[PDB]
Amino acid sequence: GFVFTTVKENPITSVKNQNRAGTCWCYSSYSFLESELLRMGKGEYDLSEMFTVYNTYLDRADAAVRTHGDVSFSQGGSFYDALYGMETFGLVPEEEMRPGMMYADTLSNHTELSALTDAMVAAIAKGKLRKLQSDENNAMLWKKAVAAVHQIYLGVPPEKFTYKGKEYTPKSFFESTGLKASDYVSLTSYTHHPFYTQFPLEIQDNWRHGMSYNLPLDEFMEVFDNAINTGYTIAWGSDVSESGFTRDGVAVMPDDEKVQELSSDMAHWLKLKPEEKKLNTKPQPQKWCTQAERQLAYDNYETTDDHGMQIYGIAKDQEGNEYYMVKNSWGTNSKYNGIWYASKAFVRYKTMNIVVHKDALPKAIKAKLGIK
Amino acid sequence: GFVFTTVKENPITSVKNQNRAGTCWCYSSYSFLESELLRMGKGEYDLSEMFTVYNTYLDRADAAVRTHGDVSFSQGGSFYDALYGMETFGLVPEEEMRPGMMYADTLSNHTELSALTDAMVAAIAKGKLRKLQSDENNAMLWKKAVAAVHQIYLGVPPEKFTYKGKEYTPKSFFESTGLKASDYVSLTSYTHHPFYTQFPLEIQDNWRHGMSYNLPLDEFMEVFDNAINTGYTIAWGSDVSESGFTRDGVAVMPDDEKVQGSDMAHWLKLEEKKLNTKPQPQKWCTQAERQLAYDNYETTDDHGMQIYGIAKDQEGNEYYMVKNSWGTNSKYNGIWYASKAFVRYKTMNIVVHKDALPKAIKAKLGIK
Amino acid sequence: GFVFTTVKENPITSVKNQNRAGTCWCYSSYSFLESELLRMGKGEYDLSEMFTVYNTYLDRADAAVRTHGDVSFSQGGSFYDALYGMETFGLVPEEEMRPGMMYADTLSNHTELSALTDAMVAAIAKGKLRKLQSDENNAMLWKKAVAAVHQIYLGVPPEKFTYKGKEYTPKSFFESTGLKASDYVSLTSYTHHPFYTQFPLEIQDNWRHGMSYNLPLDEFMEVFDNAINTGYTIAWGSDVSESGFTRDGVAVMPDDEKVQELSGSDMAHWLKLKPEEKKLNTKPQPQKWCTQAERQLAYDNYETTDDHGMQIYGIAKDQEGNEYYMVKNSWGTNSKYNGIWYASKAFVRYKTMNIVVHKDALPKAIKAKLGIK
Amino acid sequence: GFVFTTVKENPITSVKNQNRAGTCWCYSSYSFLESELLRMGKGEYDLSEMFTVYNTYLDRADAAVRTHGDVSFSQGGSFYDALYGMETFGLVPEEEMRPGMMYADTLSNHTELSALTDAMVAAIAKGKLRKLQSDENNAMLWKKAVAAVHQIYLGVPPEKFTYKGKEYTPKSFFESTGLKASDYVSLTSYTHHPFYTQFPLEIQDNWRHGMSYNLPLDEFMEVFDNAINTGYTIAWGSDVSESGFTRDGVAVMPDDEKVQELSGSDMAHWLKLKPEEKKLNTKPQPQKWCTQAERQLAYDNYETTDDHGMQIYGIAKDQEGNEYYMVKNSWGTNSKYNGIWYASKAFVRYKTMNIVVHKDALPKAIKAKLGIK
Amino acid sequence: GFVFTTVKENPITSVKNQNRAGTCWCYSSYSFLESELLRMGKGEYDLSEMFTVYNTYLDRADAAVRTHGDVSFSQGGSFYDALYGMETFGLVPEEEMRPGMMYADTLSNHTELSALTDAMVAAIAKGKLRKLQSDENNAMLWKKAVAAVHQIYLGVPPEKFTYKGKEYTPKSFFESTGLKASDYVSLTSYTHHPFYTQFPLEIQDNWRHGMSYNLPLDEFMEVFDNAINTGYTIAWGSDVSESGFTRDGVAVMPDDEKVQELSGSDMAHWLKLKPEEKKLNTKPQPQKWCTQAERQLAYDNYETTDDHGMQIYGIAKDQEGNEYYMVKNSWGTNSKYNGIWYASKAFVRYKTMNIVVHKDALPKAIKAKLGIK
Ligand SMILES: *CC(=O)[C@H](CCCNC(=N)N)NC(=O)CN
Ligand SMILES: *CC(=O)[C@H](CCCNC(=N)N)NC(=O)CN
Ligand SMILES: *CC(=O)[C@H](CCCNC(=N)N)NC(=O)CN
Ligand SMILES: *CC(=O)[C@H](CCCNC(=N)N)NC(=O)CN
Ligand SMILES: *CC(=O)[C@H](CCCNC(=N)N)NC(=O)CN
Ligand SMILES: [K+]
Ligand SMILES: [K+]
Ligand SMILES: [K+]
Ligand SMILES: [K+]
Ligand SMILES: [K+]
Ligand SMILES: [K+]
Ligand SMILES: [K+]
Ligand SMILES: [K+]
Ligand SMILES: [K+]
Ligand SMILES: [K+]
Repeated sequence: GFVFTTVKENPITSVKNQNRAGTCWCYSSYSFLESELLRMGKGEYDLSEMFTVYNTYLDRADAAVRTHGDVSFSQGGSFYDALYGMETFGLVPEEEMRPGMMYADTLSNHTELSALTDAMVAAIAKGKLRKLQSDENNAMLWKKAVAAVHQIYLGVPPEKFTYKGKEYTPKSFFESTGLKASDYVSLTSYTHHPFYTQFPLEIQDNWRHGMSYNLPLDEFMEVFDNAINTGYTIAWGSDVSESGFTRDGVAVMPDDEKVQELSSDMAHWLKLKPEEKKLNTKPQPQKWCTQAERQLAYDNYETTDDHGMQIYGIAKDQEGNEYYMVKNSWGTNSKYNGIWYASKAFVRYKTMNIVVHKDALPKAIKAKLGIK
Repeated sequence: GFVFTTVKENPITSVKNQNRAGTCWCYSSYSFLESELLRMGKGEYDLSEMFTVYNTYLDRADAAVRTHGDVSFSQGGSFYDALYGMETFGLVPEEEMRPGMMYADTLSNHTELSALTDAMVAAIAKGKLRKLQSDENNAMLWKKAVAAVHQIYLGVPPEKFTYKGKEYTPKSFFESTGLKASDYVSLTSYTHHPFYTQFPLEIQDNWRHGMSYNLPLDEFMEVFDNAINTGYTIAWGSDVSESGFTRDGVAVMPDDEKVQGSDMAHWLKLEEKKLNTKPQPQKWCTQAERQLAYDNYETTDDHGMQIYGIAKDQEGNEYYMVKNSWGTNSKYNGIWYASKAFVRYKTMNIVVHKDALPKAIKAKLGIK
Repeated sequence: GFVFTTVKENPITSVKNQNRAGTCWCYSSYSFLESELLRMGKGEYDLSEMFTVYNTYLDRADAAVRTHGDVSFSQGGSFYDALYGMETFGLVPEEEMRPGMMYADTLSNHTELSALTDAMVAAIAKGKLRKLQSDENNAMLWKKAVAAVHQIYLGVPPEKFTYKGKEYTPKSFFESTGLKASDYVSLTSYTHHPFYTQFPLEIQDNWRHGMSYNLPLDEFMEVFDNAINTGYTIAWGSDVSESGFTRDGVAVMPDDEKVQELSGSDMAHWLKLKPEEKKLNTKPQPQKWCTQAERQLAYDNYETTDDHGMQIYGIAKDQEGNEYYMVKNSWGTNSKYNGIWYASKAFVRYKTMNIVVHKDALPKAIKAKLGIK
Repeated sequence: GFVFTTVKENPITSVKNQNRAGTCWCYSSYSFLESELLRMGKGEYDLSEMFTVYNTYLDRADAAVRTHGDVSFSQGGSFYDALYGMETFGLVPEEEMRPGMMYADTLSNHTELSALTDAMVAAIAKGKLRKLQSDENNAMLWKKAVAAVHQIYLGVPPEKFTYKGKEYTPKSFFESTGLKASDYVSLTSYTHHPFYTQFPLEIQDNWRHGMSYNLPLDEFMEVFDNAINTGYTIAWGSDVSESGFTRDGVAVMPDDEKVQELSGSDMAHWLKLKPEEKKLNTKPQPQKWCTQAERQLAYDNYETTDDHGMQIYGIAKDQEGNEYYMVKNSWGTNSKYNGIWYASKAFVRYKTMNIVVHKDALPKAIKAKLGIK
Repeated sequence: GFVFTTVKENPITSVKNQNRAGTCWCYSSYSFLESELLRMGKGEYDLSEMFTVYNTYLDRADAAVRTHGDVSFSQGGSFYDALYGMETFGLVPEEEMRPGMMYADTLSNHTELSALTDAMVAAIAKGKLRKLQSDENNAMLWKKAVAAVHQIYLGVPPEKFTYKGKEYTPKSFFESTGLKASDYVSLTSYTHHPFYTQFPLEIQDNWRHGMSYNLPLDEFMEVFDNAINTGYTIAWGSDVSESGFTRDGVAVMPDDEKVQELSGSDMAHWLKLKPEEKKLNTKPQPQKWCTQAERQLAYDNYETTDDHGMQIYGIAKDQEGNEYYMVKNSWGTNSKYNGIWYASKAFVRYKTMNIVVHKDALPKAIKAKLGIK
């Protein structure tokens, strides 16, 4: 089995549960922003994902209609959706818009909401309508309909609310946190664009076309360690549709060839049970990908924008392999109570993009990117 | 051409315009009920079709979901939808829910509303959802969604309103009119059910399964003349997808063989035959010929109108005076002249007041 | 009828014919770039649209696959596709890749090419494949397949060629022209984004997400006249799906109410009248001058769409003094004005999606508000 | 368990692996033709299936387009595809076109190739195109596209190559083998056509409409034994979608009623016993010996379909004396008998679609009834 | 206009009317066979197309099911369907199974029949059924269903009937005519197969895969004249989806370029004329004479398809001396020439798919090249 030893970890809030909704982009973004508020001495917060999820879906519906269905309308999103959201829509506390409150639950189940809203947006964006209807103030009626249905399943967004004795608006509550979207940068590492430049990742949930700074793979991984070692956390967008990512709290990238030599020869090893191979159950030699191997997986669909999480610490196993400590959003009913251990080889290979505070960047990388 | 002379006509209200919506079932029903209020001495009314159209669509959406998509969800309806509606939802005046007020118009355009609501109802009724969501009061969330979207395109139904100095609710306003749904009967004429019995017509817009009394074709047509001659009007549901039904205010059933100076080989390769422009010999259908057209899709539940009078042409042919709901931009300002032969052949069903029925027919149907 | 008188127009090349392909974005871009070369004293050029169209489709196929089918794969494009293309792929003269040369024609017919490549891109982008195949050099095989099929219908791109005695590559030929993509800016006018900022237009053929500067409508229209009056031309991307845009060389925006008032007919007889008798698009009529909000509504409700790309190169007036922009289309010369269109300023104000001009065509005050040095 | 003893078997080449491609028709045909070359004293050969697979798919795409989609375009084929192929295209050694060489593999994976080419052929054969494009030499452009995509995934067919010191073309290399397609006949056994006549089997992969001689079922089975006993092998096209065809190297046709009686349990208790305790396909059991009508019903009601192509090369017996045919499969050697299957004579009698043998493998009397010299 | 003068014509029966059914293949085949019976001194016959149509559709449904939907199930057919039909099913006179008798008509309207049977065959051939049901005699139940529905719309086929005082069966009535399918050959002219060989045309309605002899185009046309001049008629399967094939009884192949050269207008004045003004199909014009390659291109690129079946029975000339073939159509007599068409020799040379003639209609030299006794 695995025996992990924490090397360094930074403060995080409690593990949340997105339940039956594709809102990991918002839950991980808020785990990140809440750790940012803790680091900035602002205290512990519990931000409402349903508020940002609600406003993001309305903008995504508008994008689908403007592009006549090219922008897909689904539940996913990005870290930039939350950074854009707090500046544009603001923030509200968790108590003002809880998950499941409209259908007598305490956890999200957006299957019916999507079934209706996907059908509505498609009837407009991909239909035969030549002129969409509007009221005397040139307000579109279909936007009212999509907003009305979203409010029925997610709740009504508060215009004013009281939090710890003071009255706020979503905008004024965001201002009280002191957060600035300009303090955060998105980073990635690919070769189909020149290094040290900005490009929008060609993924479906990046329909806002948010930019990311492009770094070489080795410098990309240094930002991870530099952020954790200097007290920062990382918003981690990664591929999790791999055999190494298990339900038992670990994400590893084992070298299948090296494990076969330490065992049975190559012929007998290839007919040993998965329980007998122990590829994802014990510390194994990791495969350290090159920049080209990382690019191939992104080109050939083996690395997709699957899941958003938060990296907040570094740990080691009994054999000395290094891991990143990951805060998931699937509740606490797992081996490590909602915490995952992702090996550095896995993160190097399957990371789509990350968001960190600017001051988490090493001085040399800041200069190469032109960030003051 | 045609030269029509009114033989008798009964009071009607102004010609309305359903415009770009399949809501003729409600517009013709209200033309009928407004003539009924005039006949009963209640004065002139302008009832809101959009109020009943709104509530009918919510019930039709529920019917589609309960039957998992068997009941089709579309814009059409029946005279019974209005009779059931006034008893269940009530009535409001036209001013309280006008057509097009939500998209800066004065006439209906429900194409976008249908595009949205058809997609929503289908996602529930014909989708893969195994458990529909509900709130703490067991109210369905999808019904809230479908109702909210209808209100955005049709308007909010009034809970209270003031009409001619008095405050009303939709229910109390209906009660002030004195209308009773039990005073009205639906009549049809087909042979796939026994005569003088009741059966629900097997048509898509009769999803409420309203009953109709079955009469022989000759006795069926006697109700038409007796109703007009005793001062009543008729809610007329008929097939209008015929070559004889023209946009120029006439509906005729000409005998193609009898009209044929051109030989048969020249006639079958000839608008030039002046078939719908002058008085022609009519095809007087038998009961079996009427039944075949209903069985083979040639007679379908197309359109709802109001018959309010009888007229003659220059040659003495009898016509029924029809009040359509397509506005007044036609040859007779929204009025149609339907020959008795056309009505005999293409009528789906009619609704009249009980007292418009002859006494002998009333007894055969068992109507007190 | 119409009688037009040129007020001022700037030099253009011959009218081209895109024929049966949705490549107006490239033909108008090159009509624009060729006028830029004439203005810069470089002479007359005939740049190959098929070269840029070929390389653009390979990038669009890649965009469709990376976004798993979100980016639609179709024939359209944008002015930025050509501006990006000349910097990335270069330029070749018309003779090196002519339209229709592969199927024994002289004009484009890309219907069969699209039928195949649309089916190919969809099989990859929207299929069930879990791992796309690659060779020993990590090159994707599907990109080789899509590139090979495009070459069979469009031709092989030249690596080297000789033009007027000198040997070139596509890159070195572009460098010999002196064109710079940084000299050109995209402009638009909408209110769903703040004025004097940059945003990518939310249209399907802008899959590269090229930015456009947002201007108020009146300052936006000032760029048109200042560009023409100072000797520049305009790459004009506009909606042409209007009743006022006719096949007879005019694009007008008539006020239906004012024309109805100045005729004996009333509202009832007019709404059931013969369009030949309304003379709405056949003689000078009072124009409908849209507000900023009316322009925004048409873009919001699908009445203003990214339909067609053309070139504005002059200003003209009719017999009544109404001003028009002179438009060079790419539908050949078999029209009333030999491939030239006259679009009234009211039509351009209402139906323009975006334009591309040289930076120096901007008035100095507008340059300052946009932060363009 | 099963214990097999060879009665007679004829020389075969090594077991191949078709991997993730529906190319069993070509791998079995080449196992058959290679045994023919050994029998004819020509030595051991390793013919390239990918060469014949490449050329066959181009002909199948042409057939699909000519019939506007009636001929399905899929990976399958028939023994006649290979016999026709060697006469028309020729033969090349394995080294000149290996499987997987284009996507850095050593075994075939044609899933992506099919995804593209199925989409391309359907866009032409089942689309709305009214006139397909052609070049100056009347060569169809879509055929160029389908060929180019196949070469990207399968490799370039060699025009010339050197094999064991001699230079060949695909045609001249085929001529050096001495093989003749006229030496081989297709045989089947059905009643919806008269016996001792020729008819093309009404199966999808027989889009070339190759003929088969129709024999009574008993005389059909006599050809099997006579071919093996006189030193010939058989190209065996058969249904393998049966419970009796197992992954453990056996293909049996057990009589469910007799096996139930042979166990102590009655009809009720037997029908609620687990399959491990049923032992239907794990030990020798009484076989179901079908009639001609029972064989016809299974072909008529979809229970016998053209699933798989293999090679029968020997006869074996089990511990109880039951006779089996020794089958060379093309799924590699990672099975109980290293890629070899044992198919009981009852299974072969029941589930055989058709066979191909050399003319001289036919008994003289059967050869006379068919009119074969 | 056209003024035609008959050069020679052979006896034919009355013009029939297929009405709303795709049964031209059977009506033209029986017009052909009836002229053969007149030529052989057997008298005039009126054979029932609905009898052969009924039995052909049952076989085509079986073909669709056996090929799991590859063979399309539609109303069309071929001349070989009737030649095969009379040998297999026999012949009955028109009176025993008339068109429309089942739905109170006198002419065919098979739209509803097709709607039902297309859905039935597709539910079997392209469905998910793994085992089709059969009765105690191994007869397929779906074949009973498809046959029952065909009888409801077409009528019950007679087992016995009385004709001119004698009682017949469908088989014995066919024998009384003396017709032999072996007396007739199918001919075509294409280059994707070797000349003077037999191949089945790759067309959807040739699902029986009937063979045709391949002739060079010039020798192919010699059979036309030799058959007519020696007293025979021709079963003519041709493409009729051309601008030259008009509803006014003519089928021409005018050279658009050559007519403009003899026209008074220039190239620019001609390409801007009204169709009625450019008199392409209304007056005798110079014809376009195709090469063998041009004929092949039209078959390859979908411009020549197996559209219509007719009968050629004579040769005629126009006022200017151009040669035409006299064609007996099956669209009734309500046309300019009462159901007769005049097809120029250039049209027949270009748009003919295949023909069927009696063996003795072939020239002696051509008969020898094909190896026909
Ligand atoms: C991690 C998560 O919950 C969402 C799931 C979205 C699923 N949507 C579709 N498959 N169409 N993932 C993301 O938001 C990734 N950015
Ligand atoms: C009254 C009216 O106009 C409708 C037309 C709409 C029909 N559309 C559909 N059924 N989908 N006709 C009726 O309501 C017939 N009673
Ligand atoms: C004007 C032109 O040729 C293209 C046509 C695009 C057609 N697109 C589709 N049929 N899906 N228009 C543009 O490129 C506009 N940017
Ligand atoms: C045995 C083999 O590899 C092929 C598989 C063809 C599968 N085809 C489709 N799923 N469409 N089988 C044959 O070639 C049978 N003759
Ligand atoms: C000439 C004729 O009647 C048929 C047309 C039927 C074809 N219809 C469809 N394929 N849907 N033509 C032929 O039979 C030519 N073989
Ligand atoms: K929270
Ligand atoms: K993955
Ligand atoms: K009203
Ligand atoms: K009708
Ligand atoms: K050019
Ligand atoms: K438009
Ligand atoms: K091999
Ligand atoms: K089977
Ligand atoms: K006949
Ligand atoms: K044609």
